Amino acid sequence: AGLLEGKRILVTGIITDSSIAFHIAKVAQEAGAELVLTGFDRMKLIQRIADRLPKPAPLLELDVQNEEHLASLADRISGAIGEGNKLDGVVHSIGFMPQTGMGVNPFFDAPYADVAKGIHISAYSYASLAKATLPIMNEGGSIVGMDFDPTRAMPAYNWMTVAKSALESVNRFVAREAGAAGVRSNLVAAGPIRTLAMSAIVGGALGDEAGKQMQLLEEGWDQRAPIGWNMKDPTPVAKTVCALLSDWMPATTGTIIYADGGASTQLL
Amino acid sequence: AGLLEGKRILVTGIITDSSIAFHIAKVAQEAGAELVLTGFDRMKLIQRIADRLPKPAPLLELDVQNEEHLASLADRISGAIGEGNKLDGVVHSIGFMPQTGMGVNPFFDAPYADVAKGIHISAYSYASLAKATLPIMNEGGSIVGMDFDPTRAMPAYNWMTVAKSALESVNRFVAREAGAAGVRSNLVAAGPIRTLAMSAIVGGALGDEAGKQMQLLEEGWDQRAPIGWNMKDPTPVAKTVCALLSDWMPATTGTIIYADGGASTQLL
Amino acid sequence: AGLLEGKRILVTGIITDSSIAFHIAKVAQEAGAELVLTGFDRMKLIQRIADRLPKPAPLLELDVQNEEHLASLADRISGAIGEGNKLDGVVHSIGFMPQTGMGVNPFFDAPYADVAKGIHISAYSYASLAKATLPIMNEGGSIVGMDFDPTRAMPAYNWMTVAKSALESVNRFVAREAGAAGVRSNLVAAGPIRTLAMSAIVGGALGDEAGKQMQLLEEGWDQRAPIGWNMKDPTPVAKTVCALLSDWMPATTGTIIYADGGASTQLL
Amino acid sequence: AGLLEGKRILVTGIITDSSIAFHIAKVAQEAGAELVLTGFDRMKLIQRIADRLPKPAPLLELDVQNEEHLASLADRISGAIGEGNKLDGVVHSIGFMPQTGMGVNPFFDAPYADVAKGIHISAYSYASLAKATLPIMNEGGSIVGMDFDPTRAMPAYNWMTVAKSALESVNRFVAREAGAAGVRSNLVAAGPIRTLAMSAIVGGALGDEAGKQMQLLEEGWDQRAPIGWNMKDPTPVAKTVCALLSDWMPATTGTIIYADGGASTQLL
Ligand SMILES: NC(=O)c1ccc[n+]([C@@H]2O[C@H](COP(=O)([O-])OP(=O)(O)OC[C@H]3O[C@@H](n4cnc5c(N)ncnc54)[C@H](O)[C@@H]3O)[C@@H](O)[C@H]2O)c1
Ligand SMILES: NC(=O)c1ccc[n+]([C@@H]2O[C@H](COP(=O)([O-])OP(=O)(O)OC[C@H]3O[C@@H](n4cnc5c(N)ncnc54)[C@H](O)[C@@H]3O)[C@@H](O)[C@H]2O)c1
Ligand SMILES: NC(=O)c1ccc[n+]([C@@H]2O[C@H](COP(=O)([O-])OP(=O)(O)OC[C@H]3O[C@@H](n4cnc5c(N)ncnc54)[C@H](O)[C@@H]3O)[C@@H](O)[C@H]2O)c1
Ligand SMILES: NC(=O)c1ccc[n+]([C@@H]2O[C@H](COP(=O)([O-])OP(=O)(O)OC[C@H]3O[C@@H](n4cnc5c(N)ncnc54)[C@H](O)[C@@H]3O)[C@@H](O)[C@H]2O)c1
Ligand SMILES: CC1(C)CCC(Cc2cc(O)c(-c3ccccc3)c(=O)[nH]2)CC1
Ligand SMILES: CC1(C)CCC(Cc2cc(O)c(-c3ccccc3)c(=O)[nH]2)CC1
Ligand SMILES: CC1(C)CCC(Cc2cc(O)c(-c3ccccc3)c(=O)[nH]2)CC1
Ligand SMILES: CC1(C)CCC(Cc2cc(O)c(-c3ccccc3)c(=O)[nH]2)CC1
Ligand SMILES: [Cl-]
Ligand SMILES: [Cl-]
Ligand SMILES: [Cl-]
Ligand SMILES: [Cl-]
Ligand code: NA
Ligand code: NA
Ligand code: NA
Ligand code: NA
Repeated sequence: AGLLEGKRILVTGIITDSSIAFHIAKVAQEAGAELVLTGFDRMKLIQRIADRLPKPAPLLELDVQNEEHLASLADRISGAIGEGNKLDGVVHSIGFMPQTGMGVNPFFDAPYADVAKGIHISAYSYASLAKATLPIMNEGGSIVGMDFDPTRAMPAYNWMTVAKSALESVNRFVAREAGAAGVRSNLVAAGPIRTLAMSAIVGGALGDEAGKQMQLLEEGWDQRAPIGWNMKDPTPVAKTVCALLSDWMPATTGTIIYADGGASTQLL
Repeated sequence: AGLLEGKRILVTGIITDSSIAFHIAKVAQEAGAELVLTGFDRMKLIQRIADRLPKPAPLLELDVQNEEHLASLADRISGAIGEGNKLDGVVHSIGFMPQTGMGVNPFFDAPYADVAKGIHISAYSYASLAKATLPIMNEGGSIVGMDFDPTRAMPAYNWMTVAKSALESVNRFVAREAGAAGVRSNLVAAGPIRTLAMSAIVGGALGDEAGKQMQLLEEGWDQRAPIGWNMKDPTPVAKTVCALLSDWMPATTGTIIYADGGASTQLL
Repeated sequence: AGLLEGKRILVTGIITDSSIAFHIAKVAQEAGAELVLTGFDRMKLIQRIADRLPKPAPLLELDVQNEEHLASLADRISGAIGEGNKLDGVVHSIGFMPQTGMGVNPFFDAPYADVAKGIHISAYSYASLAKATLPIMNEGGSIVGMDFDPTRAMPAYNWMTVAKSALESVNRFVAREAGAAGVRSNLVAAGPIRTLAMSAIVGGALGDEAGKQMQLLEEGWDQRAPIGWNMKDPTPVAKTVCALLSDWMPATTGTIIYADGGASTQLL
Repeated sequence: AGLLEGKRILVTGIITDSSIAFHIAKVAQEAGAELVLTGFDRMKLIQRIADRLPKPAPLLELDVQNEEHLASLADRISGAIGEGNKLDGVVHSIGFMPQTGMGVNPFFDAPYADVAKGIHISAYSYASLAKATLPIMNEGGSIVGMDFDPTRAMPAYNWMTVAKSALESVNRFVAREAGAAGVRSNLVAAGPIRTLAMSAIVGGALGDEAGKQMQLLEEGWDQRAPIGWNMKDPTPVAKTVCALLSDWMPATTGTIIYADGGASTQLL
């Protein structure tokens, strides 16, 4: 009798247990969903993390830059869930930008090969993921991507901002294409979440002045947010993704839902 | 064991059973909610309508232009549900614009007294409703208003578009004020819904060319919408409102969720 | 041989020489324009101010809440400039919100009569000004309003933010109606400008903490702005308004041009 | 005594005399500007087109995908205008997407190498162009890019929409970086312009149904536009770019100005 009871959902993007996708996975299972997970590169590390989830789930290798991985993905998912079953949700929780395109490096100093890799992984793969999973998706199903509001420029985020702007545009076209199968596509735009990478920045991995500066951008996010914002708590985000994966927003597609405490809606 | 299990929700705006709020009410009860209804003016007609809902609920009179009605609302809800029980959600489903400000009358020809009445009922009252209900709202509660995407000008809607632009602005401030009580505020932007008033326009009550033109605007909304749009089916909208009333979007506030088939995200 | 050479332009909203419209007027005359000025209430104070402009211009009384003033405006401009000469531009530089709706008063505590007066003067009057002036406007003419970016809620501005959200909506409809006469309509969204009223706030007329807070909001606007922002310098805003009055943006209408140093495009 | 009198302006993007950059060049020279042109690939064809301009101008080869071309660009511009002179404007009028990413090809069927080439040329090069010309730009100077409103998905434009969404994001970061030199950056979002490529589509180069369909998207653009839209007339666009290159919008940066007849501001 759970929100996602009986739903079969692909969840990409787990690498640690601070991963947003880890908590999407956890909440989805606690809501009654059966999952199929995917991981990139460190497959053994990903299996160990995934065993900490409430329930076991099949894990599949997927490098979104790998054409062969994508071509076979739907075949491998179907064997996972059964030749006759189909997915009801797909969670895109994948991002990447080399340190030349995001960090202390000047914005003009990022070579395009690096930016191009970052946009491939972070934006284009939303479309290629949808292309690879839509043939085995049910009608009324739901594809959800993870966003960080790129409406305005900001320090450090740099070319990852540009990738997110691209991802928002891709989402609207995925919505169009998925719509013919009866499948919705949306993004969830989250506030900052303290992953292990994000702590490293507080710890100084890009400079000590930055750790303070970001620690104060986070305090400013909490100040702007009318209901506050706790960056150590990804659970609100995970619940929002499950909201989109459920049957309760059945006419919403091509859009961005903000799970950020309202901070985007307040000037200061 | 439902989405709004045990939640208490004020629902405003029922006048017919084609009313959007009627279907919000019906879906919310089927999802486990217990309601307090409000109605305006034709109180006996509204009780007749309310008797057709899945479950009984108290009906309170509320003219949002009436300061006395508003001042006493929290006390009268309290007497209905008990001065120890609190509200979990509030649904604003109220709009009005005189015929001078919306329809076939030239845009420049609407007198301000008419526009001001329209904006009072349609936008300001989202703030005065929230002010009158927040004292008896629980933490984590949810306030929801009905919107019609006014980002772009359009024929006929005229000053109601301006009232909706005003309402979107009010919602962000309500979000700020409600946030201190741990209460979220959002709007749902619905596509066209065939109410009795809307059928009158197709039936010609504003010119025969407009009924055709209207009938073709609806077919183009269904064409733009990647997953389609059925204007005779308010249920998708009602479900989305309940999605926002639930506990599954706990970090979302001050925003607009589009329940329009995705039509606003597609140019053509 | 200047930007507005030979153009005739109504300029509203002069009350002091710190008024934005005073600098619009001064720049427009230096660019070659010939003006008709309007003023409200303190007519003798405004003539004293108008005498300080580079060139003489007629002053007409205009209370935008006064239907008689508006009905006669085109005739009175005609008598000023000649019933065979037409206007080339109209500058709306008018705003007002009672202290209950903007400042230190709680957002929920503004009575609607006060909000309605504020929206009448600040937003509706952009439509009624345009309706009263278009009969005597030339093809290719330009109507320009002053805006303050209300996309996001913010402290103090409160119901004036809502009036500005309303004004942006009105501008798109004015654009539609003016378009049949070959007349453009746009808004300029300016950053904070130090008027006499604005200095009063820094000087403490709404609390000492607010003056500091205000003084720091201005320093953060200058920090966000990639090219900086000098709130003691209205000249950039006046130039932008003239840019829109000229013939160099002949396909731009219904939009908002940001004269804010770029601060609205940067998150921090 | 022209709008751009004495200004030195780099203009990229001429390939035919229907090129938007051709008309930007023409209007700029007619406004009193001295130019430096750049061309890609068919250098001899570009020289012949450029000789039809009102005044001669130095032409320089520039392939924005060519690191050596970019590194030397400022050296070659300086030799062109004089070792001691500097640019006052830079016009980015460059776009490209392979036929896999824009046209009749399904959206999901575009390989990333093609999308990546299109985003390199169409979006990233706005940043690399600015990086290569800013060292020789004066304070108060202006960089202008050409945009096509990608806020909503649309048929055919497909991955070029995504590139434009990326370009809008890049523009805001270029505004940030250029701001430290005192240089503004903006985009002009134009309505459809009948280039030779665009006529080919009307002529059937991608299918006859499309030629009618686009011919009717253009008639719909003219209908939405409150002041109309003439796609055979790029002069309004060119004038708008010159508006941004002038001294008259000196506090505008990071933004998009719409030269589209107002069509983006109207729903229908
Ligand atoms: N952390 C935040 O504050 C925050 C805020 C808003 C949005 N987001 C977004 O949420 C998503 C998840 O990021 P996160 O913060 O959980 O960090 P994360 O490092 O835990 O997750 C990113 C994931 O991307 C995967 N990935 C990278 N390259 C890949 C490839 N070639 N193929 C397949 N997978 C690949 C990694 O394996 C990893 O699991 C990203 O899209 C990110 O942009 C994060
Ligand atoms: N019908 C649509 O196509 C559509 C689309 C999008 C949004 N909406 C919005 O949905 C909401 C509900 O409208 P609807 O379409 O269900 O029509 P409706 O006529 O059924 O509901 C509007 C309600 O507002 C009430 N109301 C009017 N004046 C009032 C006052 N002074 N005090 C209190 N209540 C008052 C009426 O009694 C009525 O119940 C409105 O806000 C409307 O703008 C409607
Ligand atoms: N000052 C800023 O920081 C700032 C920033 C952005 C936008 N703006 C806008 O610029 C415009 C000009 O304001 P300002 O800052 O120059 O202040 P101001 O006080 O100098 O100008 C406002 C004008 O509105 C006039 N006005 C008020 N009620 C009127 C009525 N009933 N009829 C006619 N005119 C009436 C006043 O006489 C005054 O001349 C306003 O629309 C304001 O909201 C101001
Ligand atoms: N034509 C329209 O309807 C329209 C509408 C809005 C925006 N725009 C934009 O206006 C700009 C100009 O396009 P146009 O319509 O004038 O067409 P066009 O073909 O005349 O111009 C595009 C230019 O890009 C250049 N280019 C391509 N690859 C290049 C590279 N590697 N290095 C350098 N230059 C390269 C070509 O040489 C050409 O001059 C583009 O950015 C386009 O997206 C066009
Ligand atoms: C300094 C800065 C603006 C603070 C907020 C964070 C939020 C954030 C977004 C984001 O997309 C990511 C991310 C990017 C790529 C791969 C994995 C994760 C992140 O770590 N953090 C981005 C950086
Ligand atoms: C011609 C037009 C654009 C067709 C679509 C409709 C949608 C719509 C919105 C709306 O707010 C209402 C509405 C307004 C006031 C009170 C009750 C309902 C409506 O009836 N219809 C609005 C008019
Ligand atoms: C605290 C706050 C955000 C600082 C910036 C200012 C900018 C501003 C806008 C504005 O519309 C006005 C204004 C309003 C009504 C009449 C005349 C002028 C203003 O004074 N100041 C608005 C208030
Ligand atoms: C069918 C469609 C939406 C009609 C409108 C046009 C407008 C348009 C934009 C545009 O960026 C271009 C373009 C793209 C790449 C290189 C050169 C030019 C174009 O030709 N035409 C784009 C295609
Ligand atoms: Cl590969
Ligand atoms: Cl009353
Ligand atoms: Cl009156
Ligand atoms: Cl190279
Ligand atoms: Na806060
Ligand atoms: Na459709
Ligand atoms: Na700055
Ligand atoms: Na038209």
